[PDB]
Amino acid sequence: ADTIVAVELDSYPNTDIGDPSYPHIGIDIKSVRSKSTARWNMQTGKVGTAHISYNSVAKRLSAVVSYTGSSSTTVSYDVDLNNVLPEWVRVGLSATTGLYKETNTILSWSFTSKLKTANSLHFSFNQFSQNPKDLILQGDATTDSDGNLQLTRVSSDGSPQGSSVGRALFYAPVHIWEKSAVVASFDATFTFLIKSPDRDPADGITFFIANTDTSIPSGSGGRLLGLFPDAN
Amino acid sequence: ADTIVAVELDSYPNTDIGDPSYPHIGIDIKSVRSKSTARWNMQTGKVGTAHISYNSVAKRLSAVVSYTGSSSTTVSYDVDLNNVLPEWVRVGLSATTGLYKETNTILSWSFTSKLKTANSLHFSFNQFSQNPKDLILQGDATTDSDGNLQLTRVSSDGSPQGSSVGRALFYAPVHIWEKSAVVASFDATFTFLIKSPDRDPADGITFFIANTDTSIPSGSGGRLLGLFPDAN
Amino acid sequence: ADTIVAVELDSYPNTDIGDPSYPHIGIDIKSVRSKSTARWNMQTGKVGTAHISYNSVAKRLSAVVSYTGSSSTTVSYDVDLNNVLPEWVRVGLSATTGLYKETNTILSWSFTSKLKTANSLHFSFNQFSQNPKDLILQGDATTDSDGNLQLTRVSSDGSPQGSSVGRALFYAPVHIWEKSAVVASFDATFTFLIKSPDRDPADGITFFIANTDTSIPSGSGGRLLGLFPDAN
Amino acid sequence: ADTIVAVELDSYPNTDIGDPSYPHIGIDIKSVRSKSTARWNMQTGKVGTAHISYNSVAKRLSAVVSYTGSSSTTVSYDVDLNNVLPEWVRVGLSATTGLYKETNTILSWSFTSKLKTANSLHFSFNQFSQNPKDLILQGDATTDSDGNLQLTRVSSDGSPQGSSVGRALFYAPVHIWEKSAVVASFDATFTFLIKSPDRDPADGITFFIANTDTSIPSGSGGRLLGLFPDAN
Ligand SMILES: [Ca+2]
Ligand SMILES: [Ca+2]
Ligand SMILES: [Ca+2]
Ligand SMILES: [Ca+2]
Ligand SMILES: [Mn+2]
Ligand SMILES: [Mn+2]
Ligand SMILES: [Mn+2]
Ligand SMILES: [Mn+2]
Repeated sequence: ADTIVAVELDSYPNTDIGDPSYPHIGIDIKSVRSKSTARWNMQTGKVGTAHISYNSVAKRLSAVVSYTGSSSTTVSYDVDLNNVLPEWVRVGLSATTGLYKETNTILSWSFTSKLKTANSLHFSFNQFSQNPKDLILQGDATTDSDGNLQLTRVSSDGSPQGSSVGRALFYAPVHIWEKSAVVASFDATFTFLIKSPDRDPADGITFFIANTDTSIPSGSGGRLLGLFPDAN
Repeated sequence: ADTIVAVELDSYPNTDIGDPSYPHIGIDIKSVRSKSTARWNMQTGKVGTAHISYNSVAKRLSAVVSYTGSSSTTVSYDVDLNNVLPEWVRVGLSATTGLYKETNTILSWSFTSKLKTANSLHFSFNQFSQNPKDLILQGDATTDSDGNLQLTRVSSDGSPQGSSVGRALFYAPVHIWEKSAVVASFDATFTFLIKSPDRDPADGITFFIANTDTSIPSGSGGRLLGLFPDAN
Repeated sequence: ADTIVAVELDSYPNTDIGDPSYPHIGIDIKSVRSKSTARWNMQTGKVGTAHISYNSVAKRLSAVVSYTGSSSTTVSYDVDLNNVLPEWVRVGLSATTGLYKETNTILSWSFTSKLKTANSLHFSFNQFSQNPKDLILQGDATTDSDGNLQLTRVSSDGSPQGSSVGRALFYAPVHIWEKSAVVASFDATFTFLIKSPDRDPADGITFFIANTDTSIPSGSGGRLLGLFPDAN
Repeated sequence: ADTIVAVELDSYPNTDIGDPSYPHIGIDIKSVRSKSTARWNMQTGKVGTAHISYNSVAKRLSAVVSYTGSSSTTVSYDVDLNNVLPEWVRVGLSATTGLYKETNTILSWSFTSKLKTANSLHFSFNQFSQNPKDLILQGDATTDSDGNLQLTRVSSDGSPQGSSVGRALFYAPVHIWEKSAVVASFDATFTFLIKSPDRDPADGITFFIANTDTSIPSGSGGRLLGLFPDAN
């Protein structure tokens, strides 16, 4: 199966699969059952920023999510990503809706990888083109006329649909480690719009890094954030 | 056929196809017969730096080549690259040897594309990995144990072979223009090592931008820098 | 006196000092009488973006100004900035109001300088702190509680005042050229808000580069954009 | 007194002031007595690279030092730099020689600061100009004709002198934190040449961040790395 390292903005507490009992952000290391989590004060309808960062000396993966005039949620986990992930990866964004739903809109996505022996890859998407040839679009993910990436299905009045799933990987494989490396790092930012007619929107959004040929595993919908085939 | 925009470091004057009568750098716009050229004082055996730059307001494509303690060669041509190239391109490096030869070694390759409506792609290769999955290697181009990209054939004592050709494109398509754009730019740097047992080394090296599915055209060897099927 | 190279967003046609008879953008080379200009469709009240760029091989200084859903204004002038400016400079933003007025609000300011022999300086101000120790504030320029730089005077209901002038230079001197250089470039972006209760707002805004100890020259108010002591 | 956060490449074990009994790298938090250290296999005469990095979510300051074909030394310390340093700082490089000596040559210095509410400052010095107006040179630090910064005294045959001290701060104050910040980070790289006719060279080199008006404290020579007035 795929190897997944992901940072989840889980809008729906699925307490049956070990989620805390509130909307949380979390760090997922080969399982949907976050290695660590923090409580997230979700402001649905408001534009949120997420930042993710990691270097291989500190070996502490950390994320932060905020909105204008809101306090932030931060989470960190100590892990060495070379003991988890292959040397070549594809990075991407995943989202799902389930029986309950939301718009999983991405307004901007930026990413930096650095590998010293300095090699680097950077990309910055501030408006997603109508045909983004440097993206791999998986499942229901599309771009739209406002230059937004819609990870999960919406209808043409911008109403979100349920039981949906989608992802966007950067086209190019990213080299995040090698034998002779001295130090690797990456950073990642996306802005996002989560809108929902539901009291409790679902299911969330992730930034994620994976084996290069990653794909939406069978059965990974709703709570599994198009990421895992099961909640082990 | 492919659409080529290229910056040539032509080590061999092929005066039969309109090259000036000396080693030159040149700007090629859909033909090997440079739109403009300048004389290049080649120092074979020495590490050279080339820089290429362009923005769509100035609409002046310009390049500069130097070595330590050498004077530089600069060349520029006025052209609008949106009237020449498609909106999505692949960027790359090409080189050939012919009846006469050289090592076409690339020690570093870096590239920045910017598209304002800001979108950007950056990459920086300072040591080319043994299996560069973010490169498309075409013809005889390979990487080697020093972390160099060898565009054209060498033997294991580093001796160059003749009648050779190779290219390296960045894996990801680059978005260099769109309908609604305000301004696009790109920059490009490579360092290179040209070594030759011959009095007059051949044939040269280019940085080049092309239609996304570009490939070494039939018959493009030696003087045609793996770029064009003919010298029209 | 100071040596000024500036890019003007001149909201007020001062036809008595050679301005075209409409709102224009222009490139100023040691004089307020732009070396070249283009017509600018000003949308007062709307957030505008300006981009400026230059490299010393092309030797073409160019600028572009746009707003969302507006067409852009572009201008370029061929000049070698090493034959004009010293090797060490301070870069900054200037604005004035005169008998007629506007808010000269800067929402973001970013700048990149590159000097190859690669040396570089970058800065990016997206919200201007309440006490910006890396800025030199000249004349009436201040920052405000929204994290905006107000180049020219406003009152606390955001109403602009007339006969005003201000500038913001980056604290650090920027090295834009040297003897042994192969190639220098710079880029600059600011976003701005021009609001006015007047039919014809005045006087404008500039990005500018100058001798390191530059200061608001005596008499440089209104139409002289806090830049020149006279309109020669 | 100054507030110092520093990363030391301590070439001389001063076991009388709590240094481990070998050449070490270390993280100094308001004292020369490193909060944490690691053993450093010094290769005097060889060009070394040091990298330093930090973000305020992970709150783990970490450094790595290597040379070509050498294994690396890495060190990390958990600390929140907002509970230690002011909001505005100057960053710099310090070095000393003592009764024993070395050349403290810096071939390149690069630095990135990022502050999200994104503000950023970057600089990259690959050859230090003969008169670096964007540097504050303190004590014996000068630049030289090879475009190297010599932190500590050398004579004109490149022989190092003893009992010396010098520093180089970036001219501009750096904004590394504020009240409303979501996340701050910085990164820093320098390359260095330590040469010595002595069996046991002294005293070392640091990258350091400090109150904005920092200066070489009285008595801070040799083992105190021009950083602290005493070894408390
Ligand atoms: Ca969940
Ligand atoms: Ca030729
Ligand atoms: Ca005017
Ligand atoms: Ca010591
Ligand atoms: Mn969860
Ligand atoms: Mn030619
Ligand atoms: Mn004018
Ligand atoms: Mn020590």
